[PDB]
Amino acid sequence: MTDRFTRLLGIQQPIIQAPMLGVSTPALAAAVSNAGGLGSIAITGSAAEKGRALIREVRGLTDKPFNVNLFCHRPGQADPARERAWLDYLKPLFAEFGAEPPVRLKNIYLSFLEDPTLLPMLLEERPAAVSFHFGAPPRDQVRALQAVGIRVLVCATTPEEAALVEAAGADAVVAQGIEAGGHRGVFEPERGDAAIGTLALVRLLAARGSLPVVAAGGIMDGRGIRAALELGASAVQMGTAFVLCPESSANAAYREALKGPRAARTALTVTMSGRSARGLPNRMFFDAAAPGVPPLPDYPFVYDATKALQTAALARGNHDFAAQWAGQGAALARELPAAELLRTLVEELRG
Amino acid sequence: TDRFTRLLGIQQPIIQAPMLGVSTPALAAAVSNAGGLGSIAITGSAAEKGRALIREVRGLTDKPFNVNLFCHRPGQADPARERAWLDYLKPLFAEFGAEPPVRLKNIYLSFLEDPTLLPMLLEERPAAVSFHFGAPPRDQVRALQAVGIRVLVCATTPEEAALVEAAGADAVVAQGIEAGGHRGVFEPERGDAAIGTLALVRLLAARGSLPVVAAGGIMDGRGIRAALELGASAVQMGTAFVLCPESSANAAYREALKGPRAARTALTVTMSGRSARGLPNRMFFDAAAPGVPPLPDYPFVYDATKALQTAALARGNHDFAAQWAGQGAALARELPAAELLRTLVEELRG
Ligand SMILES: Cc1cc2nc3c(=O)[nH]c(=O)nc-3n(C[C@H](O)[C@H](O)[C@H](O)COP(=O)(O)O)c2cc1C
Ligand SMILES: Cc1cc2nc3c(=O)[nH]c(=O)nc-3n(C[C@H](O)[C@H](O)[C@H](O)COP(=O)(O)O)c2cc1C
Repeated sequence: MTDRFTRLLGIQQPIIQAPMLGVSTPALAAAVSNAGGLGSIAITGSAAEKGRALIREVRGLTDKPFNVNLFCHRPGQADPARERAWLDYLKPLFAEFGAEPPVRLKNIYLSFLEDPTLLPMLLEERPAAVSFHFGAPPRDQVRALQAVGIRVLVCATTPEEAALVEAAGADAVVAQGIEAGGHRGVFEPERGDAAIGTLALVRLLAARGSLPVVAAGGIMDGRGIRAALELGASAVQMGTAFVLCPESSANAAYREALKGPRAARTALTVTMSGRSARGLPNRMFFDAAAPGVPPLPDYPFVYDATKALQTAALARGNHDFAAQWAGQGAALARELPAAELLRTLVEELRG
Repeated sequence: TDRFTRLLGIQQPIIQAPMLGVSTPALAAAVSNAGGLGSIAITGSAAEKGRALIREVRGLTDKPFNVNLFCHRPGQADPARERAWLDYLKPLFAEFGAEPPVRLKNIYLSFLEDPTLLPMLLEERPAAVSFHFGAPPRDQVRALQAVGIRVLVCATTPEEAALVEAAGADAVVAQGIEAGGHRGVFEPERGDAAIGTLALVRLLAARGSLPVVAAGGIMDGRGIRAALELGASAVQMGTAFVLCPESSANAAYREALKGPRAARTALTVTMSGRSARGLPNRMFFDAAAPGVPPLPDYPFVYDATKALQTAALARGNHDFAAQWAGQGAALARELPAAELLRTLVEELRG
């Protein structure tokens, strides 16, 4: 086994439990870090002070390194006319549940690039690792984090995005293949999505690049981890494998969805949030290019609209609109305390 | 594992993929003589011409080889749809001073619609017969197995791997999204799950009955080792053999795959009517874009494209060529096929 990543992070095992906004928790992160991996939390969507309190919660439960994740998308551009047309299109769905769409949509997830309170807070709290999704911060901000001993990780979905992660000065690249659950890390989705599978992406980044590569997407057991290291990865990041952990904040309907037959087929959708994301298809996965569908508002305003519909639906016992993200290996998902899943993966990695 | 090797009577768990228009009897023999499983594709040829190709392979090797056929839902003619398609293409043909064919032909008969292929295979008896786009009716997998032939079927999903199993094929070729050339989806009007090799191979090895041949993105022995770790019994590699001098890739295609265009592949349905992965060019356009008419069936669309390729090529223009390649294309190497095979085996052990 290579120590290129474990050395870097000061951990025992080359396994990262994916940050998963709405699913990871301080209990989940601490569990994995205490078992010898790198546990993770996502803090986007919170005030800096509330992210601070979440970082301190994890520190309260583990003395080991953990990872704090922030979204670094292009800041969403409000478009009130486009947003009104979208809301009008969604009216019949709200009406099914005796609800009306919201009157206005909000930028619910501020990017690291538009919230200047986040960097100073992280320079104070100094978690072991800070990770970025959807883009890379400027090199001088990455270096400010490293000057205080924080390791910086950034997700890339292509070699061209991996070149940008290198130019930002990150410590490692998270190579997110098509198999991955949740939002695709594509930097500029208006330019398309190469939709490179994990087996090819990890090989290309390890064969033709020199930052340490963390493989992310479809990995559910030790055979998958061993395959990723054979491709040249220095570590793995696994999200869907940790969703059934009892430490996770997945709800009962999501656990049921993932343990059941729907796990056999995932799909990508832009209509849930405004950005391409993979999960178990439902009534929120519709064809945005069908006749009569108006133009999609920007991320994350579309997600604000969806969350109000999810609220209205859940207020009538209906879970057909929920965000139940999941990777293409979802049918191999197991339910176990995170620290024992972690140890099971290690035994399988070495078995 | 030697699940697969013993079964096929070969030394090495490496299949050089059948690639219509790229694989040749010389390529297949080189790989078979070096210890893997060489392959040829015979769809699109009369049964007698297929027989002549099998005999060409046997002229160069007496080791096991694989003979591939397309098992797609047979194409359905729709004259008005075809006429509007050819109309839309008209200005392209015009740029090279030609115009479209008047009608379009079912240039590639599925195994399902050409009753002469099965009799022809029962006599010639290659070691393996493989099918793409679908699983043949079960009695026939039986009929080939009856006479000593191993039957392989490509699938792109666990659901399609079921349909292969019930068919009692001997092995399933698990084709990930990384794969070059035409996607093996059975029923594309029904959608495309577009599953990556890493997930598909693990799913089929953990949940299915058959030896799994991993296909898509594998370019070196590390990729081979990875596939075996995921539970595959062997690999099938197409893009890695395209640069072999034994292939029938033309010079333009070789230069395209060696150059910077290998950094990015894409899927198109506008080249043939079915989703296929290669180096994008002027045949890779958005079929849903304003002004583009409904697409005709596979393989009729390919018939129109071949016509336009013939016309561009007469003017020395290669921008409409079919230059298929997988997502590992940037790792392509140019070696004699047997030397590639030896290098892969070395890497698989190192
Ligand atoms: C439920 C879920 C939520 C996700 N949310 C985020 C997140 O908040 N931030 C992030 O960096 N990645 C997120 N991801 C993606 C993961 O970081 C990682 O790319 C992905 O889980 C890997 O694929 P796998 O799920 O097949 O393991 C999400 C993934 C899932 C499954
Ligand atoms: C140039 C080329 C032509 C292809 N044509 C066919 C074909 O005729 N028959 C078939 O079963 N598969 C065909 N394929 C698909 C391969 O069998 C296989 O799934 C693919 O090569 C695997 O990915 P790789 O190219 O990344 O190795 C072809 C692929 C390539 C690259």
